[PDB]
Amino acid sequence: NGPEIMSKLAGESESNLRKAFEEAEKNAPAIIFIDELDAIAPKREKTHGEVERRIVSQLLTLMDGLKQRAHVIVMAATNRPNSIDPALRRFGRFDREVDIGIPDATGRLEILQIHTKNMKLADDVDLEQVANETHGHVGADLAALCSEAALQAIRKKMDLIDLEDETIDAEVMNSLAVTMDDFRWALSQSNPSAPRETVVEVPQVTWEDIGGLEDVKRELQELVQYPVEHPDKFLKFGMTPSKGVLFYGPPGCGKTLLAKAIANECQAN
Amino acid sequence: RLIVDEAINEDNSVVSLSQPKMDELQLFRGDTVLLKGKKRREAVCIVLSDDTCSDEKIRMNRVVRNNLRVRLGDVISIQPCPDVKYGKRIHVLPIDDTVEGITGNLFEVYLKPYFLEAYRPIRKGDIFLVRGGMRAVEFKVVETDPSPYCIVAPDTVIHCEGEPIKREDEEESLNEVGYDDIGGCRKQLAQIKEMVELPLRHPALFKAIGVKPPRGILLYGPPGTGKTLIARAVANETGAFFFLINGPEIMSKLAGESESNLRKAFEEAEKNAPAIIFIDELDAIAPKREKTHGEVERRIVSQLLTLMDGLKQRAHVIVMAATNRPNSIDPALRRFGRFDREVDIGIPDATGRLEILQIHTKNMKLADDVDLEQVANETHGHVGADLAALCSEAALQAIRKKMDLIDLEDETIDAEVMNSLAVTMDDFRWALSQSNPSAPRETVVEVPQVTWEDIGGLEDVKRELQELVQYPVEHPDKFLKFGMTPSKGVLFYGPPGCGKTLLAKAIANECQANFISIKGPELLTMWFGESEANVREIFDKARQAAPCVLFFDELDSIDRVINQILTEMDGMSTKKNVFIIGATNRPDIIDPAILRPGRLDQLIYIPLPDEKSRVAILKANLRKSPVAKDVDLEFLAKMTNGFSGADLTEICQRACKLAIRESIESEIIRRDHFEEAMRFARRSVSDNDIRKYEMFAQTLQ
Amino acid sequence: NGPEIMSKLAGESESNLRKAFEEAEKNAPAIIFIDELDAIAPKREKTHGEVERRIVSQLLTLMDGLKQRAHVIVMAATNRPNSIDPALRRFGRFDREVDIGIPDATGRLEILQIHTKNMKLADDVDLEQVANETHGHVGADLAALCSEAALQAIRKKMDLIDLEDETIDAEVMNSLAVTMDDFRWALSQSNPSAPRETVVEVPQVTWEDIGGLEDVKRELQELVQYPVEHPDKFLKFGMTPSKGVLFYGPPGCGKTLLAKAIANECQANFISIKGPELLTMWFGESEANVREIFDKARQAAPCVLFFDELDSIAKDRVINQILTEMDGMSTKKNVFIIGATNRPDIIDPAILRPGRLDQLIYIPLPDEKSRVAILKANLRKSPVAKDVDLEFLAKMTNGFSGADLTEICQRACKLAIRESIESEIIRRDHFEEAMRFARRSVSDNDIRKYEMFAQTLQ
Ligand SMILES: Nc1ncnc2c1ncn2[C@@H]1O[C@H](COP(=O)(O)OP(=O)(O)O)[C@@H](O)[C@H]1O
Repeated sequence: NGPEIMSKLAGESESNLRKAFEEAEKNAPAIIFIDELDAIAPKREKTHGEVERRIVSQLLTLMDGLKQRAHVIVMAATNRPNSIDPALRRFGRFDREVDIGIPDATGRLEILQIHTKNMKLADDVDLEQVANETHGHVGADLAALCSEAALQAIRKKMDLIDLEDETIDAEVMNSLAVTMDDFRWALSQSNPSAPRETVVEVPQVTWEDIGGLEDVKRELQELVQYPVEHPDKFLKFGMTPSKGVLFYGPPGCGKTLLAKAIANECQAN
Repeated sequence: RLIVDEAINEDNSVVSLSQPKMDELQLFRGDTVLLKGKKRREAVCIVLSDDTCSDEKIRMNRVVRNNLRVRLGDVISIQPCPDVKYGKRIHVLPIDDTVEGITGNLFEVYLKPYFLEAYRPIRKGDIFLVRGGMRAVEFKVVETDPSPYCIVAPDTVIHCEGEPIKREDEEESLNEVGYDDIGGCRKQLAQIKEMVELPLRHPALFKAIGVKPPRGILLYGPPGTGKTLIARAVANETGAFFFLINGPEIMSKLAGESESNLRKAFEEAEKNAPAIIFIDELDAIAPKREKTHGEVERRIVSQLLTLMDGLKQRAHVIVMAATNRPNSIDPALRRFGRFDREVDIGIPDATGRLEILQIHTKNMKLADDVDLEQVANETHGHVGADLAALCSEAALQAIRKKMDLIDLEDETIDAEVMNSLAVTMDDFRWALSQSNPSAPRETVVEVPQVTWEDIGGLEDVKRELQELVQYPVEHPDKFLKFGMTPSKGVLFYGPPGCGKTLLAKAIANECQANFISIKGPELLTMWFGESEANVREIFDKARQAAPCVLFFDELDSIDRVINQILTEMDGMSTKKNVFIIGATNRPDIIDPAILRPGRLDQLIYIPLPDEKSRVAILKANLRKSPVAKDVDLEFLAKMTNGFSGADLTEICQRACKLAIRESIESEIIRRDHFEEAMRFARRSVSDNDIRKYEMFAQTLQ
Repeated sequence: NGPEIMSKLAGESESNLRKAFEEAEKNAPAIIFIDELDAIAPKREKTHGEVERRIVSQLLTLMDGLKQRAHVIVMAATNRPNSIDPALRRFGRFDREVDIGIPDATGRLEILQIHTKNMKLADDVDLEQVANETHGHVGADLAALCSEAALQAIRKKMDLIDLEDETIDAEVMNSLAVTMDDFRWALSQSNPSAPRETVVEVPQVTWEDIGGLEDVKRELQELVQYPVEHPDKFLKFGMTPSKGVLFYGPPGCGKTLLAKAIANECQANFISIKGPELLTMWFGESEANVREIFDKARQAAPCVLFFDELDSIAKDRVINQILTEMDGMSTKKNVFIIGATNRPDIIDPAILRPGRLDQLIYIPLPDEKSRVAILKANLRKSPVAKDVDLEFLAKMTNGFSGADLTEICQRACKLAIRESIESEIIRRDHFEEAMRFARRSVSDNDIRKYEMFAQTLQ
């Protein structure tokens, strides 16, 4: 992690990087992880110093300690990639990029399912309506939500009964279960700290997924899913597909939902 | 008697002999001859008909260059070889450093495709290799049962030893890249090849001639486009010493000993003369701005700025440089007595990325299903570094398609089943489906491919332009014979989408100048971002793309940019064979200060195309596929009153989309769609502008 | 050198500097050379530390370090005179500030003869074919091109002839030469890295090169000669001459040419500033640059400043700053500043008062006989015979300026070279081609709108 690397004095922070690289280069294969790269590697004059430069310089070049016979591999994690140095992002030093992003509500269903394997939920809850209103929240916030839901459930018991002693009472908490208004009470705290950014999502509206009204259908469905099975047929009869289409007319007609149904039809984001 | 040049044709034991060189030592096409060599080498090679090279300078492989063990590029005689003999019983052994863990008897499965039907003339103890599946093998002959110069015969057999021989430092390694291994820009690599080759030829020349060496070569440009390996490649091509100087390793150490590290590296560089040294990422070294907080980074730009001049100049060593942006470097290094003439290789074009594919096809062991010109199609704006990453991802998906599901491994690692495995077409599509647009999308510098035959119509304006772009650069002496100078500015105006952007490729493809496509919106983003230093830098590295042409369109959007193009056109490049296109659609709203003589002044109105011109443009639009000629093209141009080339392309595009619509709506061609496109509701043509453009023409009168 | 100060750490760099200066003082008389002093002494927000203040410390004392007993003398040399602090510009420390500037064409040619006495140009070499067009290139660049022209010569030998050995044969060096194609290939190399700073040069063209407005010629000749030929007769009357005259009318009439002729009369330096580069400096807020170019014009004595396109800034901060810092009335320096424009109507009225640019004189279209004399001088530009007369070419071109006739005769010359090299393996036809094309793209309706502002002065 970045802050214990940058916490030490100059000189031995480089030796901290040395042990952090080749403590496990002899343990091939191994994984290293230098998370929150905004805190350790920006490109700013805000960092009015040189120890951060001496940290990130030779880090980006002694991640090349794989001499085509080692098996060192690095996962990189940060908040926003624009604040990362681009010469750090230069190929060879760092090649390619992917985003985990924000989970969707459909994915929130199974993160709420697989986080609740231990808490022994009761049959009164349904878990579907729980994942709907929490759009724009990270899965760590949902883990927090069910965590203090369990803490609220064990809070109204186990001390009001005065079952507190030095030994735990496993049978009481095993008989205990979380319930629906516990999730309502968990919703009643400051959960939206994961902010409202842009969202990627797999759509579900399908009332008019096949195109528009009249021949808008027959141009829209070809334009949005005939390339994904037939790419070469367009070049075989001559030229590229279209680049973009215009939507214009009276506002609020469901055209925004129509594009959602278009993306739902082609099974794309 | 004969000099070595670089050859595209990679088949070894092949001499690319010129036809006047045939009768001097009695050479024939199918036959092979002996060569001279340092420390008494013999090279044997069959004749390739290559007359466009010199008689003495003959294009050869880098593998026969490595076979010669010459430094490189030196003069060697040819002995004729009338004592050719095929023979048998040639023991062939590999080398250990090439063996990356390839299991067992690789002898027959690599030798037999290499040896069948080639009849390749092979000396004793020579070096040669194959490539395929990210590694294949080098073979060296231990002994020959005939003469020490020998020829592969079909009855030649080997002992399948299974034990490679210990390597030597005398041989130049084959992972050490060469001139043909880099395929970014051939003429620019020629510029960096004979830029500084005279120390690479002879250090005693500059120890004996008072001409100063070209002191310091800098390759700015796209991020990491083989530039470190370009310096490594020319270091291998001179055969001199090289050691890499990492940019961030200067900032690795603390203050004081990082100076000692860099200075002692520079001193042992001088100790190891003849040599070339290279520093990457000088923007990490010298970003001399207000962003240079502290003082030890000023200490870092010091002693480099000392040892530029602290070169003894009796010491003949050469420094090499690369970065991303030239203006990001500290500006005290631009002048003379500092870093010398600099260049950008830039983003490679379609042919250059095709060549980086063919140098990457060699070590793939690929099947004939793939052609990779389709990969060369949509690779616009994509660095060949990312293309090599894409080829690596293709190989990884190929070894993820099979052999991780065939499961022929517990600890055994069979590379032969990996070579029988091959990358395929949809594997290349899937490799294209990963993060290829990580390369930045800037304007492209490319030698054009669209010819003058692809545009028909306005032959008088075309004759004027064919005069303008060729007769100054054919006859400048006839221009200045009568006391006159060639012009540089031309005017393009009229209705948009007529094909004026389309002819900009052809006007540079005909005279074989370079093309740069300068467009208004990214100049507007540079103007809003106040990065006009980037605008004069793209102008200047267009000027060092000589011979070139400057196509700029939609100039009515500008207000600083017009003032700075008037500044930079004052220092025009008359003898660099450049020309400037001024193009717009609304010429009236621009200021009339630009139309003065000495500036962009040669006024030609560009009209909307005529009916035969529309037939030619429609024909060139339908040349991308076999289109049936059952529909007459003049009737397609009959109803077109003001339908420009953009209108023609969208009409034929609508015909193509409706044709493929009815092609794939069937349950699991030309005439009906052309009649539908001619007889649809829309006729969207701006027709009012013809009267005011003729009003402008009558204003010129 | 400045990087040798920045070579080692602080303190011991100072000691090496001092010890170098007592051994310079022990080697009296002596010269001490320092360059990149802007890198030594900047006064901006690049003060990211204090060691730079430590290194200008004791240097500023050692300019006072001699007590008229040490014979030594400084030599400071950094390109930007504005990027230094005024602490280094203090009197008694650095008094004699002098420029160098880009060489003139008469200087570029002798640069080419003093850098050819070693590598020995061949018989086809004249060096004026290179010296004419090399504006924007410095003598370091010219030495670079002569060096790598010698390199392109040296690729022709020792490998194509294969007389190579360890010791270089100097006899084949003596037989070696350099060609026209070698020199234009050298010119085709990446020369233009020398910047686009404005040029200072003595002009060699005068009123045998232009014809037109001979009374204005004689009046400006009097105004630039008799103030500097007889300043004592102005002392006899006690008042100074005014050194500002306004030019207005149709553009492209040769306002640059008359400025070169009037600078050739005084054999003065020709400096020609114009609109777009000072707008580029103004958009970056760099009025110190235009103050600097006017100041180095003031030590370009004698000089004549040419300046045009007032109307781009007449409608603005730029005229305000240059009107404030044009008031350094150094009329005794043999300097001269002029104002050219196309439209004198939209100029600010803070110019017509005295003490500045004063004399408003109209610059009309050239006369037909004047353009006959212009083309008569321009037979070097474009030779004309008398099978068709020059005045016969001026029968219907009364509303054409000098740039207009220049571009149409250049079009006729382009047609001449075209139809000369049309034949697959000289004057009258192309002049009739010029006469038979009916182009009239010149604003001829501005005559009365110029005349109303002329008769406003009346
Ligand atoms: N035009 C090209 N020719 C050959 N190789 C190239 C080219 N462009 C990019 N590459 C490849 O891209 C990689 C990155 O280039 P470079 O910056 O030299 O590498 P590094 O930073 O690892 O030293 C290199 O391994 C090189 O092989």
